[PDB]
Parts: sequence; C-alpha cells; structure tokens
Amino acid sequence: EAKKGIDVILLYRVLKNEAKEAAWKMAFQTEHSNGKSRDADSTATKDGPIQNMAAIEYDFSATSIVAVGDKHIDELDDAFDNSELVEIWEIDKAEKGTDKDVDKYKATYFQGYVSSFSKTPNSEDALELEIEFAINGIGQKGYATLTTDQAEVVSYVFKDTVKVEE
Amino acid sequence: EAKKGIDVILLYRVLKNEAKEAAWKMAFQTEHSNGKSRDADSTATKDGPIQNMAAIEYDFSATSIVAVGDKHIDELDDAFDNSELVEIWEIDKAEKGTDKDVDKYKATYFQGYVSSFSKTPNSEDALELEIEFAINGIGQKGYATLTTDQAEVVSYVFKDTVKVEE
Amino acid sequence: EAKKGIDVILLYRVLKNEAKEAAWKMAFQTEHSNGKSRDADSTATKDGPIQNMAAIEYDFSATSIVAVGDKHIDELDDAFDNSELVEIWEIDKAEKGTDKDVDKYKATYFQGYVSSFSKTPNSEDALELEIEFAINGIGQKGYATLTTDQAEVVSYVFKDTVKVEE
Amino acid sequence: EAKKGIDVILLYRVLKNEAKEAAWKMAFQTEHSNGKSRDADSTATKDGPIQNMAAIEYDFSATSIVAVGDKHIDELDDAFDNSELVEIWEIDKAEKGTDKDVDKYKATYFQGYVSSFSKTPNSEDALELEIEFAINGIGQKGYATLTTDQAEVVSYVFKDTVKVEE
Amino acid sequence: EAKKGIDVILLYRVLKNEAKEAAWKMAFQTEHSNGKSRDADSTATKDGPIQNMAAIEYDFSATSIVAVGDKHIDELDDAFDNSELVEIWEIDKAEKGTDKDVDKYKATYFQGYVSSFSKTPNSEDALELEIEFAINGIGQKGYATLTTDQAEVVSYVFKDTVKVEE
Amino acid sequence: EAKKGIDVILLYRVLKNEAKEAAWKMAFQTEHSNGKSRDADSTATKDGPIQNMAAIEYDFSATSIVAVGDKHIDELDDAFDNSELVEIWEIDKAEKGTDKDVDKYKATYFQGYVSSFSKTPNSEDALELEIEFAINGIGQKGYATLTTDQAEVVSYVFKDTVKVEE
Repeated sequence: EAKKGIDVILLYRVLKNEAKEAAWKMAFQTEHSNGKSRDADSTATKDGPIQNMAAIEYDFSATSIVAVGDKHIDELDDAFDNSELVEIWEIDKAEKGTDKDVDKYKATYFQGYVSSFSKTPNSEDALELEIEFAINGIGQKGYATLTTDQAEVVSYVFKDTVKVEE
Repeated sequence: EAKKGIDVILLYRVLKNEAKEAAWKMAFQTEHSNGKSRDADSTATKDGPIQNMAAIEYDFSATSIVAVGDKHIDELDDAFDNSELVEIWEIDKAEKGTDKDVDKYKATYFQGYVSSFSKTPNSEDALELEIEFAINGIGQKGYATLTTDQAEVVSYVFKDTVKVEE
Repeated sequence: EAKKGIDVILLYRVLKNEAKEAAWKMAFQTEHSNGKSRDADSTATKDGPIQNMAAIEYDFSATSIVAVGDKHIDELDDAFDNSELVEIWEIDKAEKGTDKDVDKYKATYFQGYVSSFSKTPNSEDALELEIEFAINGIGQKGYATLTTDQAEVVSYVFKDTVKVEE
Repeated sequence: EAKKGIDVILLYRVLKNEAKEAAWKMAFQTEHSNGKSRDADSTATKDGPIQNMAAIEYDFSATSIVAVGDKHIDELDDAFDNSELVEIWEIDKAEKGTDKDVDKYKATYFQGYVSSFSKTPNSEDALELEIEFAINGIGQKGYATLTTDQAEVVSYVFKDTVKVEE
Repeated sequence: EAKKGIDVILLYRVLKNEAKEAAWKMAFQTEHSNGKSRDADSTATKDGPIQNMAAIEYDFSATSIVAVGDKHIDELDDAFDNSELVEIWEIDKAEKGTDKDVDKYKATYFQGYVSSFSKTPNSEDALELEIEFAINGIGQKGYATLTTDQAEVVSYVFKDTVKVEE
Repeated sequence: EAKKGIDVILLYRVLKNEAKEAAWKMAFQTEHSNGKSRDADSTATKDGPIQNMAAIEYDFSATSIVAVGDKHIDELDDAFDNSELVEIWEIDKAEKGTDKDVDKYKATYFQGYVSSFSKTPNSEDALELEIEFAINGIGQKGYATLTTDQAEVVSYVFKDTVKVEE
C-alpha cells in the first residue's frame, strides 16, 4: 500500500539545553518541505565533455498553527535573535525497528541555524507560522525513540447519562 | 485550542508628541504582515564550508479602511512628508500578565520611519490605505497596558416599544 | 462610517490657459491610483547601521471612458505632443470646510507632465483611456471650491400622462 | 452617451502604389492597440531635481481574421519581405465634419514599417493574423474621406414565397 | 467566408533521401505555429531619428500525437542526432491553382535543422510530440502537388444485415 | 490507433551492483519527462548568415508515489550522497521485436548521476518523490528483455460462497 503524509513528524530542541531538557514536539503540524539538490556544470575540452559536481545545498521549511499558552515559540524566537544552533529530527511512524532496536523508528538528524521567522494575522483565519532553516552539513541516518505521549492522539471516551456527582 | 488573528492589534504615535499625547489605535484594522529574515552565505575553503550570518532585515506592512472624520491619517502623512520617527506597538489580547503585572498584555515595541503611503479609490469599493515601515533596530519584548475603551466593541442594547419621550 | 470611493474626483486644466479657462471636470470617471513612495538603503559601519532616505517618487494614473462629442481629450493630447504643464486637483466630497472656508472641500494640488496616453478599442466594449502623469514636486494641501453643476448628478423627473402640447 | 469601440476602423496601402491604387480596408476586424509613451528620467543636483523628457515611442498592433480568396495579405507579406513603407489610417465613424468638410471623418495618418507577421492555425478555430508596426515619426491629425461601400454592412432583404423563375 | 485552421497541413522529408523517397505526411496533426519577426533599433543624431532593420528571425514549432507502428518519427530522431537537413512544406487546402497549374495548391518551402525533440508521457493521456526547427534562410513561395491519399479522410460505409460469407 | 502513456516504464540499477543484482522496477509510476534540446546561434558575416550547432543538453525527470516497506529508495539516496553512476532504461510495451529478437521490447539506455531528491509530505495527501538526473552522453537505442512479473498487473480472482476451511 501507499505511505500517507501524516506519519512524518518533526522535533526540535536547542543545543545548549541538551542536558536540562529532552526533545519536544510542535503543537500543531500542517506540512513541511525537505529537499536536497546539487549543481552540475559541464566543461568542454577537445577530448569530450567533463562533469564536475558541486557541494550539497539544502532547502528546508516548516509550517504550523500557533497554539494559545505556548512557550516553545518564544524559545525559537530567542534562538533566532541570538544565533544559536537548533537540533532537528524527522521521524517516520510507519517503519519500526527490528531485533536489537525494537520499538524504535527510522529518523534523520540535522543541526542548523534559523534564518526566517514570519507570521501574518488575518481577520478571519488562524495564525500560521513559517520557519526556514539553514543546515550546516549532511544529515545522518539512524534510529530514534519516540515517547508514547508524543505518538498517540486524544479523544473523548464513552460516558453514561448519570450525574457527575462531586 | 488555536489562536485567532483577531486578537492582534497595532498602536501608533509620533516620537515628538511623546509628552502631549498618549498612544492611539487606528480606526479599522484588516490585516498586517510582520516578518523578519536573515541572509546566509557559504564560503568554501580547503578545510570545509563556513557559514557567516548577516544583519537582520525587517519586512513590515499594514492595511486599514479609511474612516470619515478621521484626523490621525493626516498626522501620519505629515510625519512621512517630514521624516519623523514613528512608534509602533504590537499587542496580543490572549496572553494576560501574571503576578506583578496583572491586567497587562504581551507586547513588542518598535521605532521606524514611514516609507510608503498609497491608496486606490474605486467606483464601488471603500477606500483602503496601505502603509509600509522601515525599522531601525531589533524590536524589544515587554508588557504594555491597554485601556478599556480600546479593547471592547460597541453594540446596541435592548429597547422597549415605548416612546423616547423628551 | 466608512468612506466610499465615489467621493473622490479629479480636475484638469493646462497652465497656459490659466487666464481664459477655469478648471474643468473630465466626463466619466472610473478609478485612479495615487501612491507615493521612498527608497530606504542601509550603509554598514563598525559602529552600527545608518539609515539614509532619498527623494520622494510619485506614481500617478487615471482611467476613464471616452464620451462622444468631447473636445477636452484633444487638449490633453495636444499638451502631451508639445510638453506643456498640466494642473491636477484631487477633491474629497465628504470633508467640508469650517468657519472661514464654509462650502469648501479638502483638496491637493499638483503640477506635472503627461507621459503616457493609450487606448485599445474592442469589438463589444466601450473605449477606455489610460493616462499617466509625471509630477515635478511635492503636492500641497489646501481647500478648493467646487461648483454646483460639477458636484450633482442628473436624473429624470416625474411626468403626467397628459400630452406634451407644443 | 459613451463611444463604442466598433466605430474605429483601420486602412492600409503601400507607398509605391500611391498612383495606381487607392486605400483598401481589411476584411474582418477584431481589435487593435494604439498607444504612445514617453520616458521621464530625473537628474539630481544641489539646487533641486530637474526632469529631461525623451523622444516619443510608439506601440502599435493589429488583429484580424483571415478571409478566403483574399489577395491583400500577400501584399503585406511581400512588403515585409522587402522592407517597404506602409501607410496606415485610423478613422472614427462617430465624429463627422462640419461646414467646409461635411461628410468627412476625423482621422490620423501614419507611415511605418512592418516588423512582425505571425499566425497560428488550430484544429477547431479560425485563422487569426497578428501584425505589429514600427512608425517613423509623429502621426498627424486631419480629415479623411470614407466611401459608402466601406462604411455600411450587408444583410439579406425581404423576399416573397413565390418562385425565383429564371 | 472565414478560413478554418483544418485546411493547413505540413510535410517532411530528409535532404539525403530526395532521390529514393517522396514527401510524407505526419500521422496525426494537432497544431503548429509559424511566425516571423524583425528587430528595429533607433539611433539618435542631431538631424533626427534613423531606423535600421536587422535580419529576419524565424519561430517554428509543431505538435502531433504519436501513432502505434510508426517508423517516421525514428527517422526524425536519427536526423536530429546526426545534424541532417530537413525539408518542410506548408500547404493550404482552400486555394487551388489556376490555368497552367490546375489541381495544385498554394505552398511554402523551407529547409532547416531540428533543434528540439521532447515528449512527456502521462498516466491517462496519449503521447504528444513537440518538435522545434531552426530555419536557414527566407522561405520561398510556390505551388505544390498533393496526392489524393494525403488529402481525403477515411470513414466506414453502409453494410446490410446479411452475413460476411467466406 | 493512438499510443497511450501507460505503455512506457522505467528501470533503475546502480553501476557497482552490475554483477550481484539485476534490473529492478520502481514500485509506483506516475509520469516522467524525457526532453533533449540543442542551442542554435547565428554569426553574421559579409557573405551571409552561418549556423553553428552546440552539444546536446538533456532534461530528465521522474515522479512517483512512495510505497511502504520499500528499500530501493534508500539505495538511490545513498547513491546520491556518494556520487555513484545510475543506469536508466526506458522501455515501450507496445512495440515488440521481430525475428531474432522475439518477445523483446524497444528500449533506450542511459547512464547518469542523481542531482535532485525532494519530497513534501502533506496532511491529507500521499508522499510523492521527485528525482532529476544528469546524463553523461547520448543515449543508445536497442532491444531489452522484460520479465513476466514486471509487465503484468495483479487483480483478485473469483471465489465461491463456501468457507476457507483450514
């Protein structure tokens, strides 16, 4: 079968808080764009065309909906205003781990800076936040652990028609 | 829950009138765009890529509907024609203050110049005014006080079927 | 209340005809665009950013529907073909004058050249004329007088079912 | 009342056929664009801005539908392939002449070269021919004579239900 | 009456096969674009503007639907991969020949190279092939002969309700 | 008959795995773009225009839908991150082979690098993967063999209303 887009999520945390705080998940996800590209030029000589390949250039973006009572966005704003490194995780919820690493998910690890921070409030729409990152180097592949509270959704349960007595 | 866009408003006042006049709210708000960005360039050396970050560049805008009998817009036009500094406030109506600063809202403070002032009257639409600012330095985060008259809306009340006797 | 777009009109007259002819209103108005802007560049030094502002640049335009039996458009075309100065007024019909200037309206005064003159006739649409101006200097604010004939519209009156006897 | 776009037509003839052939009208007109513009630059000095106005630049275009059995288009093609001058007339059918020049129409006279000649045949649409001219100098205003056959349309007349006997 | 676009077709053949093969018509035609243009620049001198005209630049294109079992497209691909000259004909089916050249059509003759060859297969649409040519010199006007099989369409005929007995 | 777009498929395999692994078909195909072009410039001399043609430039692309449990995409990503050559085949399912090459299909063979690798997950759409290649030299024409499992589709078969007894 096909793989849905819902199963891919993102995590963040600041570099200097690696000892005090663990990873934290954004409140509301909408979408994100992860795309890498390379530059290919051709040099012509009398023996034939030769191709030299350039360095990897990353294009990263994220979109979310601002929640009320949220403190984490202020952390990202302060990290942008002070040029601090941000850790990014991209985790898949469909591919689980085998043998030695059961109950682990397939993930990639990046470190980069924040380069853009914009939001436009309208008169009839909810706030949307766009963040664009600049990544230092090639991302690495590995397996990561996702907690139970960060993977499951919350919905109401069945209740009877009897009083809710104090 | 989510945060609506109606909870964000703007205030203006001219720098040279800081002693005589307090802050004033524009009549009709439609939307505005607040976005900050940075430019990242890569320099290549034989040891690896190095990233240098540049100064912060701001992108600010405002949109409104002109009211009849309004004097404030003339003040902005005069300030634009004479290159005077304008103070800008962005206040949230959802995040209230704690302990020492109860009944205060989370706000951000700017100072900048006016750079654009345009309006296009049609034959069947109301006048709309678009203003663009140029900000000198990084905005500061703090708590601000909003008066009761500037936060509440006005609507008609219940009336009986009796006369309005003089 | 909101200000409608129908309350803003324009007047024209050529500079060399200031003694013989008074101001005249062009026949059919559709819309116009009045927008002023400035250029803000930043110079970087070791002590901090410095802001320098340049001269004001104007963006003016007009749109109309050509009337039959109209001579005034020929005057504008001849003024364009000979580089003559054209006076432009922008008058508001909603803001009336006080005390000494009762029955006067708020207006602005410009002098500029004609730089564009285009029209495209179709097979099922009426002719539309687009004019663009190049303004010499900053417009001045003042109060202007508008005649009764140029401010009111004309509609048919009630008639009986009796003949129109010669 | 307003002026419709139908009342404006165009005429052509080649310069070297001034004595042998009179003016000829295109078969099917759809639309055309006549627009003139000027370039305005500003030079800054210590005494104030100075404006120098440039030469007039013309923008001309025509659109038509190719008719079957038409020879005139080949004349335009040969004139384009050999760089010959083409005379263009733009005549209004609503403004008639007075006293000395009764039964004459208001017209403008141009001479220019042909610079573009394109057509794109589809599988379900009729052929359309697009021509773009380049005009040598300023057009002149005058009155021109239009023949009766070139101004009136042709429609069927009433016929009885009797035979059409040879 | 008007001229439809279905009456214009194209023919091809390779230059080196002028003795062994005659002209061949492409299987399915959709549309094509034939447009010629010139560049006009103005040089200013103290006596007046002077206009100089440059060489003719051609813009040619073709669109078709690939047929199954077709060998001709491979010939065009081979000619493109080896830089061979291609002959192009554009023939009208509405203008027939007179006196000496009865049963001949009005045509135009070109010789050029192939410069583009692209096709994009989708999941629910038929294949479409787009070819662009680069023409060496001015096309020549003349009369050409079209065979009976290349001008008529094929449709089913009437059949009775009796068997198709062997 | 017309040729549908479903009859064209692609195959991949890495150059360094030519001995251990055979060709493999990627799971879900949507579309792809194969386009080749050349650059034609004209040099002017006193004897006439001369045409010079440059090297062939390729434009290749692919689009697909990511499947769950798929390992092959990781191979392409690793080949991109390490600059390895990738073999590409384009096979037609409508043109079968003759005499000595019965049950073979018409195909083309390319070798190139991976230059782009992007994917954007949404909240209500399936993942789509876009890949762009950079080809070294001109593709070669030949006949290739396609296995039975890679050419046929799979659908359910008829079942009775009796149980599925163990």
